[PDB]
Amino acid sequence: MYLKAVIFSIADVVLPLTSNTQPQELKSRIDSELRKLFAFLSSKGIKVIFLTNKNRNVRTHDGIVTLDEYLKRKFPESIHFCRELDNNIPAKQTGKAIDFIMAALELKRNEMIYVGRSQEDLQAATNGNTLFINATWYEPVTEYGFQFSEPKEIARFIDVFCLREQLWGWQGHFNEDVHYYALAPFSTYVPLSVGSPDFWIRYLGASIYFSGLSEGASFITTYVGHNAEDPYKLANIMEHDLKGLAVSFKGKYLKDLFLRHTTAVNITSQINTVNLNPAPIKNLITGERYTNPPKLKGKKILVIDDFCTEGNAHETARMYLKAAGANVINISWLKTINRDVSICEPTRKIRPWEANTLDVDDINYVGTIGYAENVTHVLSEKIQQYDNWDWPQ
Ligand SMILES: [Cl-]
Repeated sequence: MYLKAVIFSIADVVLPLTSNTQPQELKSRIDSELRKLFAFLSSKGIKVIFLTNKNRNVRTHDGIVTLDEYLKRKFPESIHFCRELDNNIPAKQTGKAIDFIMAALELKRNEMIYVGRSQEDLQAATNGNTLFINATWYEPVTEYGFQFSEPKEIARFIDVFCLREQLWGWQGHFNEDVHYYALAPFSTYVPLSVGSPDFWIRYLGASIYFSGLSEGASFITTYVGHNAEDPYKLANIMEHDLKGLAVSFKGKYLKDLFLRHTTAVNITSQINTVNLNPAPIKNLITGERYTNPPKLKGKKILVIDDFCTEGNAHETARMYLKAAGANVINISWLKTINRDVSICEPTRKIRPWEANTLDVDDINYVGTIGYAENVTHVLSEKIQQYDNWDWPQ
């Protein structure tokens, strides 16, 4: 119900462009795997679209053909929007080609995703605010993650994360500025070991995008561990993939927006040990840091953490980001079952870019986002299905 069409670009996706010397076995393999992918999408009622600029000629064993008759011969269950053949199609890098497809097929923006590799296609999808699916089977990418190394991975992403009705296992709201989402419920019997980076970034990407949560998001960030001596264990493992998801949302990932200045249950323990970094890394390739604090006023920011139990961590993140004027979304991989989230607001003013020390009495507990009333009416099974996924019959 969420995904209704997949747009495919050509360059280094359907046909290798950058390098004419791809292994000859590879191109035939990719052609075979792409037929499986398109038949899979057809099997689910999902439309296959090719979006191209030129009806270029394609060297074949039999001779040269046009791109149109190449695609219709090799992948007949398809819709070819070729700008050279139809002046009504706008230039793709402006993102307006997305709006065209939306109207032509009567589809919403986030009922579509965009498979591509070239920077031109990355622009076309992100300028169109459509989720980018970076295909890297012909041309590798080393700068960031959230990649799809072969067509099968796109089918795995769709089947596992994009077809179910329930994108969030738990979600709740309070006032107008408190918004909590969690992918799956969690329960344990003790006081990456669950899943894998690619599993969690793909889970996040799908649920965030198809629920509509990514609309207007400017920033993605993670929280900090309790240990001042090692506060970025999660961010460090997830950095590569979060960089890629931010590129795909056309947002910016701030790895070190939160500082744990002291090692850290009353929520004061979190508030009194963290603050916003006035100079986080602006250029994750260089390590170049902001010259002035990031402008968070009026900006939507997605705060990602692994576990949400009673909300002490997320509420501290929200408190600091709210004090700096941001609009905050609190997202979690896992929500502990039968534990309520206590929502808090500070009585005294917060200095968000430096350390604060609040009393117990400086906390106003204003409400609760209970568990049983916010569950969407299994993680074990989802990881197994993803880890063991293969083409169906
Ligand atoms: Cl093209």
